Amino acid sequence: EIPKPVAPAPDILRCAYAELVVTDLAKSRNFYVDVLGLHVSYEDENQIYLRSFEEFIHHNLVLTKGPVAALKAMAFRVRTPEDVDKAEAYYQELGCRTERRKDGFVKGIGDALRVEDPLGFPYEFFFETTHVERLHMRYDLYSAGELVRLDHFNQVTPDVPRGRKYLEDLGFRVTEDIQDDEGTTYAAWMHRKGTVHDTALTGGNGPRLHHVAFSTHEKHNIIQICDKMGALRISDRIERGPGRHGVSNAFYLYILDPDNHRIEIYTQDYYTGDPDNPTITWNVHDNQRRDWWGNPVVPSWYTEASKVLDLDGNVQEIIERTDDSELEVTIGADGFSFTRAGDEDGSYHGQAS
Amino acid sequence: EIPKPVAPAPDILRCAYAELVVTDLAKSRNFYVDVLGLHVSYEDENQIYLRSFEEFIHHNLVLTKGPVAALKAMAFRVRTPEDVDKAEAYYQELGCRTERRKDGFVKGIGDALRVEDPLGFPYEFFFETTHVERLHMRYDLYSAGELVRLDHFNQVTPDVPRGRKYLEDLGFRVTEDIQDDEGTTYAAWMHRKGTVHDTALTGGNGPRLHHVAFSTHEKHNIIQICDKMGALRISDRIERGPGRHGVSNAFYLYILDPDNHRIEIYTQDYYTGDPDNPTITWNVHDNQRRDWWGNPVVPSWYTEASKVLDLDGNVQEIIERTDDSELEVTIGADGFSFTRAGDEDGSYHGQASKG
Amino acid sequence: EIPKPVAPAPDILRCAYAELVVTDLAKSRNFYVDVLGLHVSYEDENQIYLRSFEEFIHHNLVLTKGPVAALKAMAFRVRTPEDVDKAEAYYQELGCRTERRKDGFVKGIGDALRVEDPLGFPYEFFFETTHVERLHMRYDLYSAGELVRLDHFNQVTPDVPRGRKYLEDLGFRVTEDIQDDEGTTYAAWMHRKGTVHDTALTGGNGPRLHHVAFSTHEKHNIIQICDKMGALRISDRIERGPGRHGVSNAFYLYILDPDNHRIEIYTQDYYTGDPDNPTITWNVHDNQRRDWWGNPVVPSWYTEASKVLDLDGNVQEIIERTDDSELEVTIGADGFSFTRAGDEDGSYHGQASKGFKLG
Amino acid sequence: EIPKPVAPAPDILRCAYAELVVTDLAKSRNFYVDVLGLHVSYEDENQIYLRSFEEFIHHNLVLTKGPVAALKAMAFRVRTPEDVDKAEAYYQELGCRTERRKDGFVKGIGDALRVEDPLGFPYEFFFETTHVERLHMRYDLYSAGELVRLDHFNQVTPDVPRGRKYLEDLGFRVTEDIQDDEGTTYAAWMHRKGTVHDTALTGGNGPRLHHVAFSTHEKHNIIQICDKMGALRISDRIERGPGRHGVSNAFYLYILDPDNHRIEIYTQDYYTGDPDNPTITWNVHDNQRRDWWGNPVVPSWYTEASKVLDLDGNVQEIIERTDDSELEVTIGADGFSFTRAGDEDGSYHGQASKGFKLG
Ligand SMILES: [Ca+2]
Ligand SMILES: [Cl-]
Ligand SMILES: [Cl-]
Ligand SMILES: [Cl-]
Ligand SMILES: [Cl-]
Ligand SMILES: [Co+2]
Ligand SMILES: [Co+2]
Ligand SMILES: [Co+2]
Ligand SMILES: [Co+2]
Repeated sequence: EIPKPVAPAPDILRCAYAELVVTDLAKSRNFYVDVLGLHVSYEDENQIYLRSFEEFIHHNLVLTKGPVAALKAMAFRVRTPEDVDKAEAYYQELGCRTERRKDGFVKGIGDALRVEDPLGFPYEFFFETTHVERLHMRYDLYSAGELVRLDHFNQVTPDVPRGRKYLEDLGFRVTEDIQDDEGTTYAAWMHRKGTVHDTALTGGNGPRLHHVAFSTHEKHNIIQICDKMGALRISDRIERGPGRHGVSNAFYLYILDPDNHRIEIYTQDYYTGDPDNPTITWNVHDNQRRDWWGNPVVPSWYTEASKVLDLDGNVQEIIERTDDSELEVTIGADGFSFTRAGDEDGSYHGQAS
Repeated sequence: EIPKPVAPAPDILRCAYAELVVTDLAKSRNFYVDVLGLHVSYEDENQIYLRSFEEFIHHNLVLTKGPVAALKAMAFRVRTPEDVDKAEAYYQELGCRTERRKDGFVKGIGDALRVEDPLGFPYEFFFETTHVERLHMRYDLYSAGELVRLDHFNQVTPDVPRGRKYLEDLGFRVTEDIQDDEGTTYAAWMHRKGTVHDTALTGGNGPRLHHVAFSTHEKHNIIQICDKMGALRISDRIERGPGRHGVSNAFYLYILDPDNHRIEIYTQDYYTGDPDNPTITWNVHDNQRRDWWGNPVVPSWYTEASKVLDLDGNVQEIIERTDDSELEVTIGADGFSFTRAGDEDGSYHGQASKG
Repeated sequence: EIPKPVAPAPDILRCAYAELVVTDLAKSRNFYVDVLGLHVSYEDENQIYLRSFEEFIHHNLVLTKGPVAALKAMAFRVRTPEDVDKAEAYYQELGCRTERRKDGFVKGIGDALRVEDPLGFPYEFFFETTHVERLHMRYDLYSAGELVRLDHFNQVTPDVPRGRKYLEDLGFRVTEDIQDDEGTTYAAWMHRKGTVHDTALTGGNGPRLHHVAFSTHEKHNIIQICDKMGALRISDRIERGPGRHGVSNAFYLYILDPDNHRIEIYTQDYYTGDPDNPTITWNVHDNQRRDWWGNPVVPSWYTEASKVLDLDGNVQEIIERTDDSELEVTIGADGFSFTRAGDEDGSYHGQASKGFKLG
Repeated sequence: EIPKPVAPAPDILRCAYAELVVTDLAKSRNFYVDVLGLHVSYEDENQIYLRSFEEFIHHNLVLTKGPVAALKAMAFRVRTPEDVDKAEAYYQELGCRTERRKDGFVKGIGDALRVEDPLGFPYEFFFETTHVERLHMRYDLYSAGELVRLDHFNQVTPDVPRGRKYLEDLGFRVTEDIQDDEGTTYAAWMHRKGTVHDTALTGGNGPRLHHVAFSTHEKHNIIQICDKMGALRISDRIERGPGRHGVSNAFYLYILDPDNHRIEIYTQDYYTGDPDNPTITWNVHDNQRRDWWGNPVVPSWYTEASKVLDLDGNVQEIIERTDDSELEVTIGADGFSFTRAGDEDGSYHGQASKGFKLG
């Protein structure tokens, strides 16, 4: 019921950066630079611009001081300058509020379009960006926990099929999803760049930003982040993991920044660039779907997420999911999960694993 | 309370092997050989003798068919044949039951002494053992989850200070322990070979065997064991982990064999061979003591453990711990743990960490 | 001098598979299945079809028994069935010999076009392929040296700029290259799928196939391949490495199969999918350009490569390189290389790095 | 030829530290601290005291400014204060020169004995040492290339059996060695702490110090050291490696400090603490004995090593090896090596492996 525009979709290359509003810039800096080791592309007293080890565009993350912590923009790079015009015509046809700035919203981005998308998320589309030193061989700077690329976003929205069709029309291809036999969709993963995803939809009250994910080269780099957080006596900011995912097959960790923005560290998913890439559907009751090793998913992972802003910088009103809750059907009083389909041995009932 | 003998202690080198009684030899073989990739030194219809990738002695694990799953013997190798005579005299002086066989209790071990020790555990001391092909460079056999050495045992016993003193007289050096501010000791780790431990004491009803631990080379080898168990749809046999330990600083995993015998996979602890190796004491309420990342310890890890047999093959009676329970004081209804000492933020009241 | 056709280029997704002719199918099976752990999708007395751990198309490697070991086809998957028609019209405009088979040349591929390309290489274009079980979570099968994807081909050709221009018109984008200060190009890397490359051109007498490359997840997986070859006492089949590449930044190893076909194992290069991805040009005398740690490149790496076949199955005639030789200008008696540009300290004159001369 | 004393040998725990004389303290600091990431326990204008990630004694490496770069002392820790007295009586009975300092030779060491041992090496024995913060869980400091322990020394001496017997009488057990079928020993490895070695003897002119070795946790840590040296454009200081050893089975790398002192990075050898630990003998012509993958050993590895000092601080005179040279018999012009014993295929005659010859 989000209508497909007659205007052609912009050609989206990949997720590129997120602008997060933070309440204490210095404490956010400590987390993203001193703990996590992201690289400074620019900073002043209002903003810090950060990039990953292998990036050549200006930044992957912008931290902006503001009164209420929230996602301000999730940005996708498009293939040509003309694609920003296409994005503008496309969202205007969808009836969405748009704002175009020929010189960008943040430093190091040129001509850019921000929109309040049909799911209430602040999307940005741009092509032009200031190139910086690509640090991919700067092993003199490489951290034991080095974050090497921006991998994806993950959005909480109440109606997953409705959002999925809209992103499919935008050219995103679904690689994996979670469903049940009654026909409810709980989550979907979709891509442009030929990894498992550039964004994903998690069923829940929204719009809220569930997480931003960075990749590492190897699994030991993720381990090191946990080990460092232990040494810094901030292990209470490790929310979930480390683990192996079922969906995506990636090794992963979820941690919480000082404003409780959730960051995923992620590595070693698989190639999805062929247009007939096989789509994998998991049953919501399969206890290996989210953590392959069957470790339980903490309730906060399902219930907590970041606010998102509209184009005026005000928090978007939240719409409550009416479809079945993944939390309730798996770990709630009436929920259940299995290790082996149809086997009570290794099943969990009204209880997590 | 357990007196120090006048007789000299045997010079113990290291933990060497465990004999575990198992109820179904085929299912146990499938776990230890097919799932975990241990190497068969010998087998027949009653027993399977298994060794790790870098071992040269006959075995690190003997699976013996029997009617009740249990630990039958935890064996330590001693430095010389005369040390087996010393062990016998030492345990005689302690008034323990002993049994000595010049040709061994299990295949590939020679002159051996088994004892019912003062804590009710079946200990074996031996020197003589049949050498086998050391597979340490057999990369044609190397598994992505390869188990490379036997590292330690861990014993459940009701009174940790009492056991600790006895193990110290026997020559084990305590490297780390867990205590509280009220005089209670909850666990201790102690060594002969220059790693964090060869055995360890966990406070609880006992004697029971908490686990046997094998090492891997690298952390990714432990991750692969988890990944393989997922692919085999036996992830319900992963009990706890993977994680980083606080105590020992080792990367770890606990899994359960077909008879619920607990196996730890362990890697990358530190050198303890100097005699003034600094001893580390953790507070029982420190939520980074067991898992450094603050992940919760499932109650089964505290409550479940394997039976142990006496020298007649009968199960040892269980004596209940009267000291405070590590489970109850940390994750029970009146339990408590902290992330930072004295900080309410990141503390847990009456429940386990991580929500 | 290869002109840009008026006909549209086919939309190529990625490299997909190679067909290698092998002389002893059993010995080749031992290497690829028993030593390297590739997964069999089909086999019989004549061919063995193999795939990597994360693949869903039918195969990444076909071993075909034949009298003369050679590359028979390097295959690229195209985006749609109609792109096979575009490939056909494109190479016909180029004046190249083509052959179309609606039911494929090898099992598990459908409608396919093979061509003798302007550099003399047998390229295949196809869309249709038989899907197989994607083994990406089959950790019960996973080996300590697991090969997880097909990454690229590497082609030996005498005139690199000529070939580079042709591949650019086909839609490949150059990511890295090696040149000198007086305008000679020694090598170029170029991509479709958003890694450093799907194919690459190495200056030398050609056409010859330099190597086929497979990926691993981690660097330790590459180390294990070496360790296993030592245990199997075939360490003489380790040609070069393991190392860190300069060009591509990937961890690597080169090994030789029973017919001397060269296989590279490769991991952890970077993303190139943005259309203004910065190109990187290295100086040929930079001793960190091929091995970042400065380890010497063995001369066989420069001189030895596989024969390639035409569409009749006959060996393509070799044409000699007339531009300067990378081997000669870096490690030959009149060559040189440097660690730091302009610094005599850490420079090597008339010999390779680390203290060896050429055998 | 070196008699076993009647006096009892001191009980040696392990290698503990080396004192190296360096010519430019700031340049040496840049290598050991900025490049390699060792942790500073103390420094002033004359010395730098350094320790590894998991150490609790004061240091593993003392860098001492002086006019001539050299090993000044290889230090072993003993089990008790009374073992220092035993060391003094033991070496006095061997007829060696000894010097005892109740408050140490270097800061953070207490009562210490230095000796000119029968092979001309400056050994120190001590028990007392200042404990420092053990940084084994300080993951806030941990480097991608972190050196976690001091593992061993390696000594160049002309007569290996002569030195091996003396070290055996001192309590070291030989774990592996290299010999040929004609009675020559080329190298021996020997331990106290239950790893492959605490010291080792390499046949050549001596006394000279071949290297000091530090361990890492994982193989990727050694890879990162290489990668960092590339990024710092000091790849010319990577001498040999990275590799898998045959002898010791450890993953390894050799690098060269500013005064050319050789440092090995090392990981994942095996347990040797049992008294009947099987002793492994490799043949000197086995091309997998030093590098398991068959990579050639550069001539500098055989010919270059650090000077060692006597107790007066003067350089020890070098005695020439008369036994056969490992270089000459393996990679020399009349050399030979094999991949598979008894197989001509994969054998090397008068040259090194993998296409190289002596520079
Ligand atoms: Ca001979
Ligand atoms: Cl998940
Ligand atoms: Cl624990
Ligand atoms: Cl290269
Ligand atoms: Cl060596
Ligand atoms: Co995610
Ligand atoms: Co344990
Ligand atoms: Co290549
Ligand atoms: Co060494």
